[PDB]
Amino acid sequence: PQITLWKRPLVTIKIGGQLKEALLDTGADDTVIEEMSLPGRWKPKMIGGIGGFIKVRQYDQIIIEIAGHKAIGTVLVGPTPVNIIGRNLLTQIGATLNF
Amino acid sequence: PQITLWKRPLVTIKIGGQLKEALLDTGADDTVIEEMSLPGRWKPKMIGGIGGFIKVRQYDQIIIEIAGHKAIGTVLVGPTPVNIIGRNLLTQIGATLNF
Ligand SMILES: COc1ccc(S(=O)(=O)N(CC(C)C)C[C@@H](O)[C@H](Cc2ccccc2)NC(=O)O[C@H]2C[C@H]3OC(=O)N(c4ccccc4)[C@H]3C2)cc1
Ligand SMILES: [Cl-]
Ligand SMILES: [Cl-]
Ligand SMILES: [Cl-]
Ligand SMILES: [Cl-]
Ligand code: NA
Ligand code: NA
Repeated sequence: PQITLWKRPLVTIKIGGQLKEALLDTGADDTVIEEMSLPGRWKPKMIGGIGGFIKVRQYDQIIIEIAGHKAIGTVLVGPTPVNIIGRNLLTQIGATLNF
Repeated sequence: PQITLWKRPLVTIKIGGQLKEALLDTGADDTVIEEMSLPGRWKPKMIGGIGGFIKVRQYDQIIIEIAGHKAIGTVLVGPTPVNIIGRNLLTQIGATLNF
């Protein structure tokens, strides 16, 4: 689809067998999801932006479905205020900015 | 242009006769830029980022050129790590997200 930006670009994702709402976020290098369980190995990481840093768990090789498009990549899990799909997964669904 | 997301979507902006680098950010409701001098009155605003909330200064009706596209709108000024062009000005320049 072509998404205009009058409203937040929210989509439905499937991750870890669960459906969630997430924001397509071109300004995020990384995908960050609210607290949830994922299978497999993780490591701790600190990420920062406006307001400072949070501690997250880094899960690698996680399959996700984003508005019906499958991808795989790293997912950071922790106390983010909103689920964000960052560039690491937006590339995999072929997302571009057009003007 | 069509901008892929393999790299950060950085562009040059011009505000108060000064060139700056900024991110085209579909996850930002509003435009937020690093401390600088702007004309006119400002109003208080609280914005929430990945690590919590910060206070910024809201300046309305500011002239800003974004990747060569003229916009006139709201600019938030405060302690952001990176200059961010948010949806308020992405809509003005006719940007869409496409996949
Ligand atoms: C109301 O208007 C606004 C309210 C909030 C914002 S926001 O907090 O910037 N944010 C609102 C979303 C959080 C929901 C827009 C969002 O795209 C920001 C934009 C941004 C902010 C600060 C530093 C870098 C990039 N991305 C962002 O938080 O990504 C986090 C996930 C990582 O991906 C990065 O690219 N990060 C990074 C951090 C530091 C330096 C370089 C990269 C890490 C942080 C902007 C506008
Ligand atoms: Cl909205
Ligand atoms: Cl990845
Ligand atoms: Cl591509
Ligand atoms: Cl505006
Ligand atoms: Na893994
Ligand atoms: Na003004």
